[PDB]
Amino acid sequence: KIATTVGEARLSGINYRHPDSALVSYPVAAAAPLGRLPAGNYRIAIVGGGAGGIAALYELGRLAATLPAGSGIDVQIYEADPDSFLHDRAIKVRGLKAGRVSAALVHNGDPASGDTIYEVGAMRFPEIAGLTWHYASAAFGDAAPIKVFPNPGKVPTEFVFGNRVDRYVGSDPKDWEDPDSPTLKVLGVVAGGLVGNPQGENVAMYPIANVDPAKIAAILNAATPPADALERIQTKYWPEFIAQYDGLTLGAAVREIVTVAFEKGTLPPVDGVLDVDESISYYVELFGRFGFGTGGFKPLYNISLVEMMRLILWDYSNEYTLPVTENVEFIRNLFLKAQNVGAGKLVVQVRQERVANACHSGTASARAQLLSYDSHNAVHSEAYDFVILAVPHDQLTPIVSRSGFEHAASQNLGDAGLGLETHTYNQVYPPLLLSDSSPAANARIVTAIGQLHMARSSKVFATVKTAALDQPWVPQWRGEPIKAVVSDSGLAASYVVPSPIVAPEYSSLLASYTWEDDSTRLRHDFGLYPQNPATETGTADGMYRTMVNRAYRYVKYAGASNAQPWWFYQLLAEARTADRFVFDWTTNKTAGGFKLDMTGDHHQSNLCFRYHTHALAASLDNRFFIASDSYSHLGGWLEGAFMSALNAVAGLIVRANRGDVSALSTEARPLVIGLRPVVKVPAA
Amino acid sequence: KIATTVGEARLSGINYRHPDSALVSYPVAAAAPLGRLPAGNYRIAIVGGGAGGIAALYELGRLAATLPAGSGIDVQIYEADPDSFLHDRAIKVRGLKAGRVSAALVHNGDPASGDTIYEVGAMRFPEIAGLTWHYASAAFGDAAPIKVFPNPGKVPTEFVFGNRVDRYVGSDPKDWEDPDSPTLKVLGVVAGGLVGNPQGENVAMYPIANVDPAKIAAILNAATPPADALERIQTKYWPEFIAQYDGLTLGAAVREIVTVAFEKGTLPPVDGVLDVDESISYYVELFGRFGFGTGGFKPLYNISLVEMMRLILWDYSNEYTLPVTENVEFIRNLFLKAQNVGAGKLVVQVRQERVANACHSGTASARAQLLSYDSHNAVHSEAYDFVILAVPHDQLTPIVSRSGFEHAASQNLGDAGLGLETHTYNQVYPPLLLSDSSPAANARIVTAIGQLHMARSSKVFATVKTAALDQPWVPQWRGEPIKAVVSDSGLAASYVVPSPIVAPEYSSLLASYTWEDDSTRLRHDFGLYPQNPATETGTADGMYRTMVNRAYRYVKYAGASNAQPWWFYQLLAEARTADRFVFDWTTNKTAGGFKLDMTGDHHQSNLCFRYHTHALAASLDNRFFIASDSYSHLGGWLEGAFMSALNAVAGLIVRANRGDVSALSTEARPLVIGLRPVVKVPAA
Ligand SMILES: Cc1cc2nc3c(=O)[nH]c(=O)nc-3n(C[C@H](O)[C@H](O)[C@H](O)COP(=O)(O)OP(=O)(O)OC[C@H]3O[C@@H](n4cnc5c(N)ncnc54)[C@H](O)[C@@H]3O)c2cc1C
Ligand SMILES: Cc1cc2nc3c(=O)[nH]c(=O)nc-3n(C[C@H](O)[C@H](O)[C@H](O)COP(=O)(O)OP(=O)(O)OC[C@H]3O[C@@H](n4cnc5c(N)ncnc54)[C@H](O)[C@@H]3O)c2cc1C
Ligand code: MET
Ligand code: MET
Repeated sequence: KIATTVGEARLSGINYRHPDSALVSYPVAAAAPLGRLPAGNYRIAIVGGGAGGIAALYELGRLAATLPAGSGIDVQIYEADPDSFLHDRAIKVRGLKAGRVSAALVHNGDPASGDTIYEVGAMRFPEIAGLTWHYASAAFGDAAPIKVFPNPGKVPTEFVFGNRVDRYVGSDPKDWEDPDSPTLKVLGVVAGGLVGNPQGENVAMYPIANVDPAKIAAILNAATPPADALERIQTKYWPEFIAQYDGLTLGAAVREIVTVAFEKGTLPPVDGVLDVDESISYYVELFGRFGFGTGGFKPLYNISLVEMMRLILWDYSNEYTLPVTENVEFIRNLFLKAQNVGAGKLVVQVRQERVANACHSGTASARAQLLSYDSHNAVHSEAYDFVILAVPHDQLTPIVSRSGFEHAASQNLGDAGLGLETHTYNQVYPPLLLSDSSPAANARIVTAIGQLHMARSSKVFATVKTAALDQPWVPQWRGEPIKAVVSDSGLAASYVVPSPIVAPEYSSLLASYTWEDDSTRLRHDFGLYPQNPATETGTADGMYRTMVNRAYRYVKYAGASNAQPWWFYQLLAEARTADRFVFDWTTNKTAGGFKLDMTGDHHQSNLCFRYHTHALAASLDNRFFIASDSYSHLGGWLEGAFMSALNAVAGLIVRANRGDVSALSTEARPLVIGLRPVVKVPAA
Repeated sequence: KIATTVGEARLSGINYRHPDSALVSYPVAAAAPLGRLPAGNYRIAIVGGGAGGIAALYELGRLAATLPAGSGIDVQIYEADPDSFLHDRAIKVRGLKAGRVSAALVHNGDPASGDTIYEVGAMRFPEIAGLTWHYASAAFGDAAPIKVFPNPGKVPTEFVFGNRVDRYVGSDPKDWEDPDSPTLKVLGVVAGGLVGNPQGENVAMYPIANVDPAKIAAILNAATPPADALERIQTKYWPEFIAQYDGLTLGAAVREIVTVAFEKGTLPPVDGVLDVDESISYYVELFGRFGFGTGGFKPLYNISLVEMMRLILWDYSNEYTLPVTENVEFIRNLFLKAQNVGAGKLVVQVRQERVANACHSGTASARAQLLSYDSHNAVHSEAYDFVILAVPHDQLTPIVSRSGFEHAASQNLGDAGLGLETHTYNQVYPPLLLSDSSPAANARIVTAIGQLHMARSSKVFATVKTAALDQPWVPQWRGEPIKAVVSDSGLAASYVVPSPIVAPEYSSLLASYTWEDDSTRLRHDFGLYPQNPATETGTADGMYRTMVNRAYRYVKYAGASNAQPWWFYQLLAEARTADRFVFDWTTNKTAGGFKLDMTGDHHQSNLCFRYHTHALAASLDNRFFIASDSYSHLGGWLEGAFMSALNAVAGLIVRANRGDVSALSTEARPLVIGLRPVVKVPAA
């Protein structure tokens, strides 16, 4: 039941509604332009040219094409990253980034004839990521081919935790080297306890609406559900799940599930010899390293159960590639499509400038101010009708948090501590303006943004001949070499990905893709930050040798007399010397890879997700919207950035229409009215 | 009531027992040598010359002095840090480190006449840290003066969160600028809920033995508790607390407490406009930035409630300085005292070598093997009777996890991925040998160690004239300048500490002391890792300007209508150009600052804490002990390192006596027998 084209994936997920936005299918809302604007010549800024900002630009283009003769939209897009595709009309990165969609091209002097691509950020896309595939269809067409991402379990995989080794494909014991594996048994216990059954008895530990999550996922994905059922999920049942479980970590939930299974006898004592608590702990940690289909979630054990449950409902692990050589092409293509679809009514200019501050000021028609610095640190100020702040939360904080929380007669804004020039604004209000009369409302949005959790992440890459997989010491599953390795060696998750520039001579050896503490533990060895090599011609050889050295472990396989050094050490050492690489998102200006919510974080992230509803408060007249995966319930997915972009543009339309929701299309209106408003007073 | 000398502190905490070791006061155990050894000439290694390793050395010296004529102990102490005090027998660090006890001396060319000291690691010591003050008396005498550490609230303090500003000293509202402050109300709610009352009614939300923690704290600190009370805590009531609450984060607990208080009306809606969950979240986040006496615990919100409760029971925030110019002096003095107390029966040699591997091997008497590399990267192998591994968990992992989990005929150990020379060992068993028959048992200890959580931390320092505090632009409160700033600016916690080289002309401006995500958010700006400057003659000016710039915020105060840039911006910018500094523990080889347990981590950390009980199994030939704050229930405190060292030496005594617990002193026996054993052996 594997999808083979963009269109097949698109249609698969077209219906799916996430539990915090259960009254709308975002793909359906995005099918037609989101609404209508009054006649005018608008001046809009988008800060950030990543997935969020470019999707927002695309939707603005669609709106622009609907405007009457004499009307139009001008967009200034600010993009600070010198490597952005926006500024481009051995390891090469220049022109190959669109924020956290980021490719590194490995070549030997001629970039048009490369060896492989490292996908440094986004790489694998859920089947039911309906908005993702909607935009992929706009970019590439429905007919374009897609492939199954080679996740652990999708290709032959070796798993190592402590003394346990497994070699497997999927979850059918017939496809496991050891069909009696305790790993496969604990997977069944934890999946049963978290997901349960779509039919029959409820067996999950943490019900939603008194039933297993699998049953709720089928309603959220229904090709037609009760409207009433969706409303009750939105307003009652998902909120009640949050109230109960937002304070429970994933790690705690796994331990509860394993404890009950152990007490029932479904899981036996480990070795026959560990005591009760040691056995439970062993299983918790074993599952921790194994995961849900994308490698161990041990490093993610501090996320709320609520956050994990979003991913469960979404069947997140069932993922595909894009029909591209480099994922940045998706975003580049959407940028071009935006301009095409505006039909001449959208004009776009790119600024290679870092925004330092946003505010509302003055008494002119355009009051939405941006203060920015160019690549030689010259200051620039511009006023706009509307602004979309399409940057993740730690990048947004300095822009929105340094102006205070209420009216100020005058402020000299900018990066004065850097020695840079400031600019005087008069009659100043915060950019994220939730009240004329509460500094606390203005402070709540800013403080929430600034305390969202950016998960840490890093990727270590090298280039290897694909034929290295045919060495006699590389294990096989039914004649196919092992191509994914999930391990407690410190590397966490490793992938031998065939080059997309093509059977390819080379593969991208994703030696280590780490999250959270797994990333922290490596970071001292990266050498140069955020990228080693920092130059096009260097190689991160010393760093990479420390990764090879982590793999230099004696591994015992069942039936063998003695342990020998792990074969995967030999595989890593087969990578060529040149083009060894690490990128540390943690030491990038993003301050990490992507948002993941901790216990208690729902209320912070959800405030951000609902922020665009400020447009309902007509007199407030707030001109700023936010658009990033940080302002979604899908941090770490293009789907989240795209949802947030859709929210931002929907809100912008309502604000341009002075609070009138009838300006949104029928299908888009629930983007605004299906959420609890962020402004209680005034109503609207 | 305030302790004024080492002896007064020592005596204050002499009886205190931690809840995971409730049967024993470690200082009482340590009052005499821990036990006796058979006659012999012992060859022992200590890996690591930090607080754990040196306290272990001291206790081995105490033991050595008791040996008869012709007997003795030889210790090889391995210390890889080139800046260790052990290898020394503008910003200078050479010779000023004892692991995470780490000083930076600021001077102008003559290091004998410095300006100030930056305490880069340990700096503030709880009054009831009884073992810390026990060793401080060994090093300095009881008469040595100590000072109250200038924590937020101990000195005039400014607190900033969102739109909220407070200026205060203490918890008496008479000395808050706003006695009606919401910050003081939430603090009182969160204290009632977590700590409760030492007398009368129980009001706390999370009881221990059905009573408030404050009541249990008193029992744990009592010279003579009631009969059976400590046993019941140890075996019943504290285990039951863990079973209930080890799956609950601190942040979740705070929100539960706040929710109940908001529903009761103790905490009002924040604005005329914040809804229920918004007001609740505001108070949770307000308290999160304020803290318990040492700055905001928001970054620590993912710790288990169990871990916070340990700190509550210990009154952890009531802290002092040591009687030194640099805290490294404490560890240096202890090292010299170890040699003195050995009475010529302890011989110590220091090796400037990095240990790469430990194992048991061969057939000779001394079977505990260490493989190391010197400063020329030449390999060394040495065999010992016993080894104490006195390094934190991420540094221990490569040493103990790469030899598998059962017998191997031979292994070529070492850092082969680095291209370094290996050494062949024959008849090899893992170093952390919990079982002769169960790889899973051996895997549980290794995998536990490798998955402990090392909290991230960083410190930004500069040098400022103390007289800067007397400028009209620095606020005064209750007769003194503000000297502590706790803020949501990104800096987290800031201190203006008078120089200890002396009123002093200079102060150490600890501009930012961050934990966890607060540290992550800054890390991209550090420039050089782990230390900027990397040289003695440089200054981290560019880095520091990014911190000054985070302080360039317009702050509205009650006392002035026109908000201005935060005064603290001016103070930070008053620091001199030279000697600006950051140290990032996260990018140090420790991979962070210190252990803090997440939900579920009790089972891992407590396994480590109990590991030395392997000595009870006489048939098990395990020569290795561990000694670090990572293997304690006080990660982030010298007390934890010292407790773990006491455990290690107690276990070593029992192992050297082939399982005979009677070889421990009466007072030290419970260090082994008061814990659940990690190996099953017969009763009594
Ligand atoms: C390691 C990693 C793995 C991932 N895995 C997947 C995956 O497999 N599948 C998936 O769907 N998603 C994945 N993601 C998530 C995906 O990459 C993001 O959700 C998405 O790219 C974020 O888009 P955004 O617009 O929110 O932010 P960003 O991509 O961060 O874009 C923001 C843009 O704003 C610019 N900018 C920032 N601050 C300023 C400023 N002050 N002035 C001007 N310009 C500024 C930046 O330079 C950047 O181009 C992954 C990401 C990472 C890092
Ligand atoms: C930012 C920070 C703040 C802190 N605040 C306080 C505080 O105010 N009060 C308090 O009581 N405590 C505090 N602590 C905690 C205190 O510093 C530690 O508990 C204690 O110093 C840890 O001692 P240790 O022996 O466990 O480990 P370490 O200090 O880490 O010492 C281990 C030693 O082993 C060496 N080593 C490591 N690996 C090898 C190897 N392979 N071969 C050879 N040598 C090796 C290291 O170089 C090091 O010298 C703080 C620590 C930090 C970092
Ligand atoms: C949020 S899940 C982790 C990040 C990313 N979506 C991945 O699959 O790697
Ligand atoms: C564990 S609490 C945090 C580290 C250290 N004890 C401090 O007081 O800063």
